[PDB]
Amino acid sequence: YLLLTPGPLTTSRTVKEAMLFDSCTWDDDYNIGVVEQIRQQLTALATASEGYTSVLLQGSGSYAVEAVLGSALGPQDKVLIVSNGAYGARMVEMAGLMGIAHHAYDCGEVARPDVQAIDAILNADPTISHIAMVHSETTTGMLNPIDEVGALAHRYGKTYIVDAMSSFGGIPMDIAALHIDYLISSANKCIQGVPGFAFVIAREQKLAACKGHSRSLSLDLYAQWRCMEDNHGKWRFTSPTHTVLAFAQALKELAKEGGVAARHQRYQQNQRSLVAGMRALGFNTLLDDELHSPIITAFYSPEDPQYRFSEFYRRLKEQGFVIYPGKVSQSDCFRIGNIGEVYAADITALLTAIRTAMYWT
Amino acid sequence: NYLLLTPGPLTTSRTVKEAMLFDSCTWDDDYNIGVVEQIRQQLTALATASEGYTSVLLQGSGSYAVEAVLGSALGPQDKVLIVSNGAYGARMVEMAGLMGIAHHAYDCGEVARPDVQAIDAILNADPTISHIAMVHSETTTGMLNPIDEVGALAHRYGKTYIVDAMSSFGGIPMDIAALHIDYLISSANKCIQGVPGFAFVIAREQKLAACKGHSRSLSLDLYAQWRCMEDNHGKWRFTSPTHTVLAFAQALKELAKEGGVAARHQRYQQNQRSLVAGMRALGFNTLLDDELHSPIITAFYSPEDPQYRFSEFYRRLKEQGFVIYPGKVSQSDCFRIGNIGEVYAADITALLTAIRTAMYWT
Repeated sequence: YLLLTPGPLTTSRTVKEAMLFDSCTWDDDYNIGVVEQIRQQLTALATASEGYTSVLLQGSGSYAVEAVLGSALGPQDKVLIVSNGAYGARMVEMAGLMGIAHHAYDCGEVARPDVQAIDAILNADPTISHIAMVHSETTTGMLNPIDEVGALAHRYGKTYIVDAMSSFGGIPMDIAALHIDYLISSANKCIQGVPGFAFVIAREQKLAACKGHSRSLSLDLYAQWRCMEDNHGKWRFTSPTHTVLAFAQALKELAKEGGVAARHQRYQQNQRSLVAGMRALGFNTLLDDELHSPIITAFYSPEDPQYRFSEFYRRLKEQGFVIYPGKVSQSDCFRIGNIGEVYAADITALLTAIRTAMYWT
Repeated sequence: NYLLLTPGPLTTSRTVKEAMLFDSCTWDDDYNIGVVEQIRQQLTALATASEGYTSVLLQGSGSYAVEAVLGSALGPQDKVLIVSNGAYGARMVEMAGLMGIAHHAYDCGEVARPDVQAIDAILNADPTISHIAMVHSETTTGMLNPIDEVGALAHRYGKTYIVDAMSSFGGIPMDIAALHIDYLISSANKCIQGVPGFAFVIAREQKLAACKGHSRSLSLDLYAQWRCMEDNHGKWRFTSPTHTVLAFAQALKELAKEGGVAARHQRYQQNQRSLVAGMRALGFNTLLDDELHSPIITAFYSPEDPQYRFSEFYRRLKEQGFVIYPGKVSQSDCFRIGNIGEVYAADITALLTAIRTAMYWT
C-alpha cells in the first residue's frame, strides 16, 4: 500500500532498515554519534544564521506544540493564536486547558488569515507578547502567510511561534529571516521519518530564558534542552532510539535528494500532476491553486448520491493506494497527500486506480 | 556485537525489530483493530484474570504515563501519598510539586524497604489522603517494594492505589485486581522486551471512568485518550509510534511463546541470582542484601581501588560485547548490571568472564 496521507506515510526501505539496531541511551555512540548529529543538521536545515538550537521531544507533534505553549511562555505572557483549521484550534484548546493567557483570531477554514486584522489586534493590545500560527494547515491543505505575520512579530517585538509540522523539510524557509523564535515540526512528514518524537528548533536567546516556565516535567522544553546541551545530546528520559535512528537516515536521504529545495520541487510536481489528473476525472479542489500547500490536497466529495468515501477508500486500497478522509466542517471532502515515497509513476498509477474505483460513474 | 545489560532500552530479538518494518495508516482498522485493540486486550489479560479493567496506551516515555496518571486520576480535593525510596519515587514527588498536586511524601531512603507500619500511621494521621503511589521495582538500586502489603493497606483505608511497575510488569507475576491496584503503569521496552515509543496504564475502569476533565494537559489526558480508543476501536487521538507498536505486538507474541510471565520471571531471577553469586566470587559486593533484591537489575559497590574508573571498566566490558550501566545512588558509589531483555544463562557466564578480563586494576 502506498500511503497518500499527510504522515505517517510510506517510508523508504532504507529508512526502515536503519531501525534494526538496539542503542544504549547512556552511550556516546547514540548521544553524540546520532542525537547531536540530528540536532546540528536540523538547525542548519532551518537557517544559515547563528543563534539557533534544536530540542527533541518524545511523543507526537502535539506534545511539542503543548510543550512550547507551556515552556516558551511565562506567567505574565499572552499569545495571539491564529486559528483557521483543526491545528490552530487545538492550540486554542491547549491554551484554555492550561490556563494560558491568549487571544484567538479565527478566520475560517477556507479563509487566508487577514494580516491587516492581525496588525490591528497587535496594535490595540500591547499585552500580547507571543504570536502563534500554523504554517501548513493539513486540515484543508492551506498555506498561511508566516512571512507577513513574521514581519509583524518583528515590527512589534513579539516572540513568534510557528507550527510547521507539515511544511518544514518540504517548503524552503529560513526561520531567522522569517523572525521565527520557535519552529515546531514532525519527524514523520516532509522529512519522511517515522513517528516517535517531534522537535523544536528555537532561537537560543529566547529558549535560554524559559527555566521554570513549564508546570509539566515531561513537557518542559527548557529542561529537555538544557540536558541535551550539558550532556552531549542526552535525553532526560528514555527516547525512542529506533525511531531516532530512522530519523538520522531520513535526514541523510533528504540531503541526498538535494535538500528542501529539491524535495519541494518533487512535492509540487507530484501535486501539480495529481490535481490536473483528478480534474480530468471530474473532481474539484476545495481551494484555489493559490492557497495550496505542496504536501496534500483536499477535493470535494462527489455529489452522486451513490458516492461513499468508505467504499471509494476500500476500492482504492484494494488497488494498493490509501487516501485520507477529509475533516472540513463546512464542506464534505476527502484528501490525497503526495509526500513520502511518492514519485511521478506513483501519481500516474494512482489516477488509473482512481478511475477504476469510481464505481458510481 | 553488544548485549545490553541495562534497565532498558535493552537487547531485543531480531524478530521484534523486524516487526517494525511496516508502515501503518493511523486511520485504518488494520492498525487500530488489528493491532491496537489486540494489544489492549492482551495487556489487560496479562495483568489480571478479573473483569473491570481496561488498557490505555500513551505516546512518550514511561514518565509521561506516570505524569498522565498523576494529572488525570486525581480530583480537586484529592491528595496522594507518595512513597519515595529511589529516583523514580522521587520523580513522582517532583512531578506532584510542579503540578501543584496535594501530596504527602514518605521518603525512607534509597537503600531501605518502605515501612508498612509507618505508612499505616501516615494514613491514620493524614485523613485527607485519597491516593497512594509506589514504585514496584526501584531500578535505582534493584530494590523490590512490597506492593502486596501496601495494596492491602490501600484497600483497608479505601484509597486509590497507583503502582509504577515500569520495570516489573511482564517479568514478575502479579494480578493487579488481587493487589488492589487501580492504576498499573508500565513500559513497552523493559520486561515485555518491546521497543521504546509509548507506555501504558492498566486501570480499573470504574476509577478511570470518573476522571473526565481532571487533566490540565491535552497531550497527557488519560481519560480522553481512553475514551477515544474505547469509542473508535483503539484509535489514538494523535499520531502514534505505529512501528514501535507493531514491535510491541511481536514482543507480546514472544512473551507467550516463552511461557508467559511465569517463565520469563524464572529466567530473570535465575539470571540475577547467578550474576550476584558470580560477581561476589569476583570480589564485588552488592549494595543491597539478597532479601531486598528484584530479579531485574542489581547495584554493586564500585571498587575502592584509586585507579578504578567506571568509564574504563565500562569501555573494556563493551569492547568484549557487554554494556553495563552506571549507578546513581545518592549515598553510595555504585554501578549497575541489569539482566533483562534477551539475556540468558550462557550470557551471564560469558559476562563474568568478561568482567575478570576487564578488572584492569587487579
